[PDB]
Amino acid sequence: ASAEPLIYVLLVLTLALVFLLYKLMKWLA
Amino acid sequence: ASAEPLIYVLLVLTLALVFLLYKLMKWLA
Repeated sequence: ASAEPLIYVLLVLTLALVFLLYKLMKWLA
Repeated sequence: ASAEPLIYVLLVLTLALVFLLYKLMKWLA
């Protein structure tokens, strides 16, 4: 057991937020 | 009611993930 898998987890959760930002930008444009 | 407050929400949730990345980097260094 290590913290190494959290590299993946934090990558994909941050990508989720970025994707939400993209959609919010479109909805506000 | 609008989507505008989600600008703040997405900003601070993404910042939370960035802060986690900082700590993970330190713990793995």
